[PDB]
Amino acid sequence: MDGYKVEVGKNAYLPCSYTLPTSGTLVPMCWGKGFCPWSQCTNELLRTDERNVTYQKSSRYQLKGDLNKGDVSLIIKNVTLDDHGTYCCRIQFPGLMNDKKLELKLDIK
Repeated sequence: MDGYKVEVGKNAYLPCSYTLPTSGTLVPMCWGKGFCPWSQCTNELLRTDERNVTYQKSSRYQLKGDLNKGDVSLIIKNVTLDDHGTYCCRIQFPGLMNDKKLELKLDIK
């Protein structure tokens, strides 16, 4: 997987995006701290549905781009060493095994 390095105390930016059709319904998605599981996300940080965010773990975890344009990039504020590891961005396109699953490594420097 591709890796990111963020200094302690700084904000981690993890990019994730999908093609949203003109006047398209939003595709639900989740961020989790782990490898992408079979269904949804593990260790949920942020979740959306067809309209908007539906779950946010804490104020530290924020969608940094505009989900309404298909930019579902995550910011994690004020990182510590405990924030290191594998992250999953999962875009839940309708239908069996249609999900777009992205895993990124975050390292803390």
